[PDB]
Amino acid sequence: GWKYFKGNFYYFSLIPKTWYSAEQFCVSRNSHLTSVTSESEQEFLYKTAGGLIYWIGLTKAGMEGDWSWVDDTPFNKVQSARFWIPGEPNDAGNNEHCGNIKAPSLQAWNDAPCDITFLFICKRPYVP
Ligand SMILES: CO[C@H]1O[C@H](CO)[C@@H](O)[C@H](O)[C@H]1NC(C)=O
Ligand SMILES: [Ca+2]
Repeated sequence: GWKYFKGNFYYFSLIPKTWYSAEQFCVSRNSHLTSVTSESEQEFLYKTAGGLIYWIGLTKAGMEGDWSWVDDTPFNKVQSARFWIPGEPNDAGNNEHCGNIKAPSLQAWNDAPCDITFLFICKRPYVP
């Protein structure tokens, strides 16, 4: 049940997993938890999510706790600012080092604890 959008296939899971178990599942299917690199991709993702919470490829990297994409897409702090829910990321309990799609809006992302289980979204490139 992979959905096709702009050169990539996407898997919206039916089973919830911790952030890392999710990523491992994605990697087992030749994919990664999804990156988000445009307004149109964000829109495709939150709309397809239909108001449910899905882990995406957001996770912390380096000593500074900068956000990064697990698929190694460079994280663009400037261009991604409009994608977080107002007030996020907020590192609640100093233990929110992974990110999910939460609100059905362009401002969709929340940081949550990595060990919480949620549905998840894998992204796999199509290579002709
Ligand atoms: C009450 O905390 C929840 O909502 C806040 C924003 O109010 C979020 O910042 C926070 O991450 C989220 N917690 C979880 C576990 O998802
Ligand atoms: Ca948060």
